[PDB]
Amino acid sequence: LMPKHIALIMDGNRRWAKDKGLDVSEGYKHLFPKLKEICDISSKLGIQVITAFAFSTENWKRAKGEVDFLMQMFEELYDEFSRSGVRVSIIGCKTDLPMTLQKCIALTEETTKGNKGLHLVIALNYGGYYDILQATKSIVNKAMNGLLDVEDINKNLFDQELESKCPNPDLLIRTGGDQRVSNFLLWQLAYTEFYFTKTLFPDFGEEDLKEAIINFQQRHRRF
Amino acid sequence: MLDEALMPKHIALIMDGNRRWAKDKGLDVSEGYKHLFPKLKEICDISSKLGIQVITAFAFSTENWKRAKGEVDFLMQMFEELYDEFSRSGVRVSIIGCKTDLPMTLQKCIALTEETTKGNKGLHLVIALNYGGYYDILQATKSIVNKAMNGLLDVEDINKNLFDQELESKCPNPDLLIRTGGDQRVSNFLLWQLAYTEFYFTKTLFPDFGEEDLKEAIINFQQRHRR
Ligand SMILES: CC(C)=CCSP(=O)(O)OP(=O)(O)O
Repeated sequence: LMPKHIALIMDGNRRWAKDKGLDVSEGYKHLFPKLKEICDISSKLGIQVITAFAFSTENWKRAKGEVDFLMQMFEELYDEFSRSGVRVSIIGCKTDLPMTLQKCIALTEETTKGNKGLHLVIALNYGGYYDILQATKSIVNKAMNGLLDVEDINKNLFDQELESKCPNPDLLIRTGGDQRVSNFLLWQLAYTEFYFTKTLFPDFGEEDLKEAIINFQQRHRRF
Repeated sequence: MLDEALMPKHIALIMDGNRRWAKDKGLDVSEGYKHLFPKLKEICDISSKLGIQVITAFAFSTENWKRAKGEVDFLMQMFEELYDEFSRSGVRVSIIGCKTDLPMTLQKCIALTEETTKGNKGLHLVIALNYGGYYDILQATKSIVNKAMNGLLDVEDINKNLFDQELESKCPNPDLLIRTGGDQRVSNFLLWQLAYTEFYFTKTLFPDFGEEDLKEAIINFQQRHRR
């Protein structure tokens, strides 16, 4: 009874650093090494997909110094994952990102595209509204060019047009104590089981992941 | 603790645990389902007193058709009690969901309940009845496609604000979602509308859900308020 697709809201990094008396940048430096560790663990448990929320469409509203740091820091994707054995995809609006980050992201996707193990989907400049809106625009355009009728518009069509693809998350884990999805995968989370923990992302370990999975299994047996 | 000055404007409710409550008392499932609207009305009365403006209650999902035909027929017949429960209550009632696939008598009862309570100035109860999140997004999308092909809007008018206006469940979106019964999912309830909603899950079965449990959800919500 292992979940095939886990979604992760990787919250608590800033709080982790501030509570420790560290610069906020120190919390953020743990983001990808921690995600990489979670991928290795999950891969060995048989988990096939992880979709991880790294930067929302709202996070542009953060302090420019933190946003610039993050945007620079995200360029380390390639070193972290290029030779890790994980298949990496990024979802979200890539064209807002600095061109060098766009290049770095394309490079990571390209070099890992033939990896056969765990598929890691990183949501970067992503929001559920915006996923649904781009899909809708795509459906309207196809209707406007005679490629589809109004009767063709169904769940399956949306599933094809959305950025985060089937199969949908079985389990969502959010670190950092808040019980919200914060405009992550709205359509895709319709039947996903939620697990919320006060544990901050940089403290989230193997034992924390196993507790979440155990909790999912019990809930799956019940429901 | 309960801050009168920070009530959520909008609570969404997933009213689960009615069937399991019946089996725990030895009773037939029908006995569980018959506490649904009386409990919902009680929740409305408590909420009105606290100053809550809107409740959206998940009564029947688009996937609940797949249940035992006995249970489905019983519910549809029972949903007719909506008029007796609410017509004289001071609550303003609206239904969302695909109304045309319900039995005809239920459709006229819904229309009558909406018409007789539309003048009420208090709490607005939105009953989600044959509703789903997929459904709401798809019907909005079909409506936007219709307008597009008739020259009434351009692809670049398609944005969050437009979508808010085409969906059946409207702004303001739920501040807080309470789900009774112990499952920790949203089960295709108000998907778009739950993007920032605080979730509260309890093992308490819906028929046992009371004023203390509700105030507990709200205090929790008040403790997590930010932005
Ligand atoms: C991007 C991640 C991991 C979480 C969202 S932080 P939040 O709950 O404050 O929501 P926002 O993205 O800041 O609007």
